[PDB]
Amino acid sequence: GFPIPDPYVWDPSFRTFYSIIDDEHKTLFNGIFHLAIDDNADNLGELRRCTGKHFLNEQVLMQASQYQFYDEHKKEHETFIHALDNWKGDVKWAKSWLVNHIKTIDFKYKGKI
Amino acid sequence: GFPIPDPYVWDPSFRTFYSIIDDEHKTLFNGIFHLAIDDNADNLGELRRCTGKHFLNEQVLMQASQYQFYDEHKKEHETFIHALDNWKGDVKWAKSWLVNHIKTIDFKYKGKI
Amino acid sequence: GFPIPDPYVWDPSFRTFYSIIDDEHKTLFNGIFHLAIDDNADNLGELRRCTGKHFLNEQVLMQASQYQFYDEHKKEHETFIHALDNWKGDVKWAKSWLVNHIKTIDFKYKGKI
Amino acid sequence: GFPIPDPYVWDPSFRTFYSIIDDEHKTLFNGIFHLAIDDNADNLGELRRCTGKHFLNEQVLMQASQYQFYDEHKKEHETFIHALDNWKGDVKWAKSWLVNHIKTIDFKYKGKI
Amino acid sequence: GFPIPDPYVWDPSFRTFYSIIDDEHKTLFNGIFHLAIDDNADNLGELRRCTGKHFLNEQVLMQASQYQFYDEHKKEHETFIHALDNWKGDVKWAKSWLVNHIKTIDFKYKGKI
Amino acid sequence: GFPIPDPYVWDPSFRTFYSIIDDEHKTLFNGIFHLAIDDNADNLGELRRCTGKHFLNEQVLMQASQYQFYDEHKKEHETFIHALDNWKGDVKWAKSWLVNHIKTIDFKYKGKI
Amino acid sequence: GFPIPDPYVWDPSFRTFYSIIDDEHKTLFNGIFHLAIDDNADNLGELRRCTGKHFLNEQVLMQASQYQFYDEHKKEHETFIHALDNWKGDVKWAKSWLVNHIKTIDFKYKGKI
Amino acid sequence: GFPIPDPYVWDPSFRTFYSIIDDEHKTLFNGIFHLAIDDNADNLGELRRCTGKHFLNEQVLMQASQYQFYDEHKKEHETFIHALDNWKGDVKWAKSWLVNHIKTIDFKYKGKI
Ligand SMILES: [Cl-]
Ligand SMILES: [Cl-]
Ligand SMILES: [Cl-]
Ligand SMILES: [Cl-]
Ligand SMILES: [Cl-]
Ligand SMILES: [Cl-]
Ligand SMILES: [Cl-]
Ligand SMILES: [Cl-]
Repeated sequence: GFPIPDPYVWDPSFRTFYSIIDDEHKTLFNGIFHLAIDDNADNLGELRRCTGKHFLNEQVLMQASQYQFYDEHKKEHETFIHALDNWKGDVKWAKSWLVNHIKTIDFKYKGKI
Repeated sequence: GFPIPDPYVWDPSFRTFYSIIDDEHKTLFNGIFHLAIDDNADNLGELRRCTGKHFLNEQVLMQASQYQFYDEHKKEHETFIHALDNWKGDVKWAKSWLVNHIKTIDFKYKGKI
Repeated sequence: GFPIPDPYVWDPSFRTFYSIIDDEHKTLFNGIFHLAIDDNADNLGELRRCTGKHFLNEQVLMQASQYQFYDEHKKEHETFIHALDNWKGDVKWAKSWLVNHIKTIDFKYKGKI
Repeated sequence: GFPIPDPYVWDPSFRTFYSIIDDEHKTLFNGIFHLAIDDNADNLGELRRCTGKHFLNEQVLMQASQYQFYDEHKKEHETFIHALDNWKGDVKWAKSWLVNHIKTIDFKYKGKI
Repeated sequence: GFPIPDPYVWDPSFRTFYSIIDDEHKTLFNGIFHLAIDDNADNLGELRRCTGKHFLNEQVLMQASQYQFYDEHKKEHETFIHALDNWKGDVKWAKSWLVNHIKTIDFKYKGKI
Repeated sequence: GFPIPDPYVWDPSFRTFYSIIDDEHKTLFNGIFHLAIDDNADNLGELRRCTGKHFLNEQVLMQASQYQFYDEHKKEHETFIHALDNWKGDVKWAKSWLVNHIKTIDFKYKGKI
Repeated sequence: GFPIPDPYVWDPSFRTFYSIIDDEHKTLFNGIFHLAIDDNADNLGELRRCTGKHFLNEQVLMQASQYQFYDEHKKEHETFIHALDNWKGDVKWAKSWLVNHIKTIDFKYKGKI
Repeated sequence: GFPIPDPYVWDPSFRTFYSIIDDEHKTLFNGIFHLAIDDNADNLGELRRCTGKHFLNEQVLMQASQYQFYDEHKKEHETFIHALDNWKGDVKWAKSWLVNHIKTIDFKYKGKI
């Protein structure tokens, strides 16, 4: 139930306070931004790379402090990846998925990892 | 059967002689100290992060030398984490758990990792 | 002479083919994007952090293969940092500086680092 | 101007939001805590090690994003190290130095490294 | 169906644009090159080591971005390692296996890792 | 069937040509050397630490090039660790076990890792 | 005085017994191989990248054990880099320089790093 | 003043309580042990590599906590390296130098790094 940024770009309200994580989030917004303009293989691949890399890195930082809610978080990550690997062109869904994942799921680890 | 420090702060008698481990132990004492003053979600979270991170790191150092009693040690770690993840406000228990874990369990790896 | 993206966001034409670098570049465009909306300390600070980090990381990568034109490149980096640290509110110049630095200066290290 | 903690221990108001930094800061408070009780070589050594390590690590993190006020910060660090290396037993000064260094100098790098 | 280089050495048409991967690929060509001249134990071992190392490293980089087609790729890697470990002297097969693997299988991860 | 050095110390005939491995092997001879003079808990602990660490490190290097005979090698390592963790005082057996392990089992990975 | 490989490719007689180094050397031979066929910017770039990286990595390894003849070695590296950066098309000189650098200069660090 | 071990081998009395350091110290005793038997280039080089690496590594550990007596310690290291690089065969001096360096100079950093 959060606003979908237009243009679809990362903004400080999505800040987790983990500099590296925030920078990775910036890439995810950009990847979706282009996918909305030109929904092709190249743009999907850019997003897919940045997404797989971010999710893995974020998982590693969560594991570094044995984050209590890692298991549920990882399943969320898997659902988005699955959606990108069986891409049906729903850019609006992806836009809202990333917004909600960061503000509701990623925010849960604030001060815990 | 060891005395519970008052104020609850790390002291040299808890020294394992592994500088990094000793520095991480200092954070667990500080975490329980505040939890005892204000037993809220923020302080539990600080203790939780430091505890999850310390246990993981300490486990990595033990596995680096294939510590003989790694398994039983890891089981102790799991018990405290589980207690913190199902916190019922028994600070006195946590205070004694940490003191005893370090002096009886952690001290077992002295010179072995 | 290169067109200035509007909205000011990274796009594939800026690709250096170095995954890490391209992702860091996406963060610089986003930094300038918000600076253009609200020219305040927080927005400049975000850009300043990402810029300082990216330039250093890029320099380290260039140094890793003893990049031939490292010195000239470093001097360019210093100028942007200096501008950011003696900020006068010229967002138009910053937008132009980044676009031209990546496409003429960064592109020069393609296949050399 | 800030209150000197009693007992002299780290607390959440000193939070910089960098987990490694906050954890290292906890070790410095503890180091000074014991110095005040027993002003001896061993207690000074513990603080000296934790202080030398923390300052170096924090400096490296500031350098990682080419922190704008690194030089002034480094000069502050050298002043404290110098006092520790030419110790005259002024624990009251040390207690105040650390409190003020974190809240006025360290707090300056928030969101920039 | 690609041409088998003669002499059997790495050339720019095999470029993946990942510097470290391309440099490891150069060692595989050199390995097969000598096995073709003197199909003995020492040359098989040199190739085996560089192949074992490259496949592992490439696999790590693929996992770094959770490469979508990692499983089928690892199965390919396994097939060649299996061949090298039960070596019967079919140099011509090894020559075409490497050429085809890089150009059809490795090329699939371009821009994805 | 190799000679058992007397004094029990590492010598160049044990060289694998991997500087770090050779250095770790030197610690193993020294550990057994003292265990022969004073077969106590401290000396067994020293050897055990260096042994667990060397075996893990050596296993990591073997895995780095997916060493062909890793499995059988690891089984040998486990046998010596098991003997140290269920120590019955057979110093002569440990002396010959190490000498033979390096010269017949470790030597197998020469040029392959 | 050493024979110049033809085709110009690395061979076991150039082995230093350092896995990483030898693998890097293989890239240098391949780089000069193509330069000899087509003396252009891309081929010189590929060799320049690999040469800069190798020389740096080798220097780091030499420094790791504080190699006694590091200075004389570094000077030789600078001479080759200088040549590549002020390229005049003398592929024959480059072929001979690399062969002789490895067999007379690199071989000097055998067993010392 | 300290007794020179015979056989010249590391023993527990030389313990600094830093695992890595202690293991590296074991390689230095072994290096000198063989030099005393056969004072040749191969034995001097083994010791030299080990000594150079140990000294550098120990210096890196000292610097990590900005060890207070780092300069005086580095000067000692250089003294020994110089002797090894201008070797005149005084094994007796070398045996005494290492023993005294560890027990008087190295011991000074106990609990400080
Ligand atoms: Cl995200
Ligand atoms: Cl603990
Ligand atoms: Cl840039
Ligand atoms: Cl501080
Ligand atoms: Cl390949
Ligand atoms: Cl062994
Ligand atoms: Cl070379
Ligand atoms: Cl020493």
